[PDB]
Amino acid sequence: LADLFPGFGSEWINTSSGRIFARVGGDGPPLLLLHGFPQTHVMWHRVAPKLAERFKVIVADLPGYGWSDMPESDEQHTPYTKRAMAKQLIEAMEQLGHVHFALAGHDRGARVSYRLALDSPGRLSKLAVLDILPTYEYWQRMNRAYALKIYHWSFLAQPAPLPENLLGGDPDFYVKAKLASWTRAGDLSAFDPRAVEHYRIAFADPMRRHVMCEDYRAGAYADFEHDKIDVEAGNKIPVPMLALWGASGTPLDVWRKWASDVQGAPIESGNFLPEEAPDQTAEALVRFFS
Amino acid sequence: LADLFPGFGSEWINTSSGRIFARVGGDGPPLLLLHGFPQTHVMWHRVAPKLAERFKVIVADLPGYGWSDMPESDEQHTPYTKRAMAKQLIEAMEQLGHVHFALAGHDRGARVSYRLALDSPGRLSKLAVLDILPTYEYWQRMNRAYALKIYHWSFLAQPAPLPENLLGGDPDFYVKAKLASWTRAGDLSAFDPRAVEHYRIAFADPMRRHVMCEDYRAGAYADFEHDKIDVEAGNKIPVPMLALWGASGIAQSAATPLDVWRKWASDVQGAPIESGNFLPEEAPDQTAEALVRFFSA
Ligand SMILES: [Ca+2]
Ligand SMILES: [Cl-]
Ligand SMILES: [Cl-]
Repeated sequence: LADLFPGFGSEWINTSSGRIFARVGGDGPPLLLLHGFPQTHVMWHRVAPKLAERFKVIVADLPGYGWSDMPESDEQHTPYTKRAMAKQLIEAMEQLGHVHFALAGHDRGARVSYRLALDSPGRLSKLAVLDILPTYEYWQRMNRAYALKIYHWSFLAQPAPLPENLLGGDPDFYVKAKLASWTRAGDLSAFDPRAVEHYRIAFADPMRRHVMCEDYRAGAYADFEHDKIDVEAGNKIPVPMLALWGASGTPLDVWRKWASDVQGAPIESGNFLPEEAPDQTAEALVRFFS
Repeated sequence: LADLFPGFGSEWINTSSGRIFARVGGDGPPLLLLHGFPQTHVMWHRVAPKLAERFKVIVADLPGYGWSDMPESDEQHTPYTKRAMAKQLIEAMEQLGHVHFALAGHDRGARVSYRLALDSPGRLSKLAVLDILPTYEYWQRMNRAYALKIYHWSFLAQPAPLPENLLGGDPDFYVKAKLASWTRAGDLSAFDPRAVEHYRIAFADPMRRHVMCEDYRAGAYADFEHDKIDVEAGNKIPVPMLALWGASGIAQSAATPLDVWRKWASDVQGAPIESGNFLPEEAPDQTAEALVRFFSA
């Protein structure tokens, strides 16, 4: 497995739920970067250097993903809910002395991020969310067309062991197919092969696949109900925010229902912005967080 | 594999789209029985002998299923659309000299059956649909709750090879868990083990799994569109119809099924039966009786 973060250290950070792995580089204001599915912290490798020109950049594996430890789940999927993941990453950040920080997330990491902002806004200076709408909004949309497009939201959320059993036969196919599927190009040409190797090795472990299914189970159930409470309360995130999304993968209208200070923009890309459009993404983030 | 229809003959019936395999028994008015997913004709094994006391019963494997031939599909999944399957079965019945016949279908076969009724009502004297609502009705309702409860409609409809590959590592496990899951009790006790073996052997063939995915791809696309035309146009089936469904099955999970069917059909009766989604196996005596009574009247 290649080292894709020149000038970054490697830390295991203790929490009450298990270790969080991160790569850590730069100096200046702290900025936490959170990946999504079916990826690891490595997805930030094309943008984390430009950010580390200005910031102390902490590139963390989500609870249960990558090299982070895997807390034991329960019947309500609790450690893999975005509320619980957020709490665990807040504890991790406190081990480094960071109690007020900038945050950018992608895909499931973006879900952690906006949930963290909703639950504990005082922890964040500024928030960026990449390639998502709120969980609740995806579910509200979920008609025929959306059920076909984002079938994995319902498939991965099926009770165990249904998706686990299917995934075990040829996991390398499935993960590579998802990576390719969600890009504009429809192939793996947007990704560094060494990055793809990281994602494949993680996905090859049954215990890591189980976590991903627990994440999607939470997304179907507790995450949705948590979001529904905020929508019904009319709670909006107060933290200055940026929404970026791949134009092939409005979203600003949606976010304005969830956040009182939000700017954003499409970038021509599929759903892997930091790898498909690294310069544009790095530039939008540096300019937003600076 | 066991012979579950002791005394019935066989037929391998030619059509323009490939052979249809059927068991044939009894004597009297003609009655075609059409299985669904993930089954074969053998699902009728507990009701067909009773029906054969009153009817000439034709128990057919759907196009692409069981021992029927597998036509090569195309980009629109055409041979596995219900419209094309219905045309194919009409041709098979004409080979037997049946141009006007009774029809009962279960699950995908039921979907063949109502589409047949909408496209070619002259072919049918009476129609029974078991364990279903129209395809259009399932997609119209597909919100979060339903997407989570009937995930396989969207999973199996993903572009090839995604479901095919997922299914190839341990196909037995998947099919057996579906058979059990869809019953009232959640286990395989409602099935004759010999029937289950027919189902598992079918599912063990990758070509047969491909067909099942093409069937669901058609269900997501052309079948939905065909249905949409009918319901937007206000077309109803004029053929006298019976709708039966298991009280624990999905047709009733967020619908009143008779109310739904009355929107699609101008002369429909029906009832629930205490069962999951496999009526002819879970409640064979009740199902047999309801079918004999409806088709005999
Ligand atoms: Ca002939
Ligand atoms: Cl620590
Ligand atoms: Cl019975």
